[PDB]
Amino acid sequence: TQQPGCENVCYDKSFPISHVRFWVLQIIFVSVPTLLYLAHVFYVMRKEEK
Amino acid sequence: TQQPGCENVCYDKSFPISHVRFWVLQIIFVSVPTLLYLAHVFYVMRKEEK
Repeated sequence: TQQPGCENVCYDKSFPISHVRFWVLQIIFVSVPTLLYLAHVFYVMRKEEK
Repeated sequence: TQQPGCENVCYDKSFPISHVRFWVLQIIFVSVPTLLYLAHVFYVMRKEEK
């Protein structure tokens, strides 16, 4: 097309969110509960020590 | 502007009819009655001859 700004809106509509950033968000969300549990177990060990 | 076709419509709106063509139409319209009268007088002379 020759329409100014058509490429921007068409890319935006085609890709509401990039796949790579979506996957980064997914892996972060998957990892968060594991880190929470690990730190909770660390605090449990701190309780055990005292 | 960068909009395709904007120049065409803007020129069309700015100049509904060119001044030169408008003046040509005006002079033709002014001349027509004179030519009609001249040819009518020519026919009147043809009547006079016969």
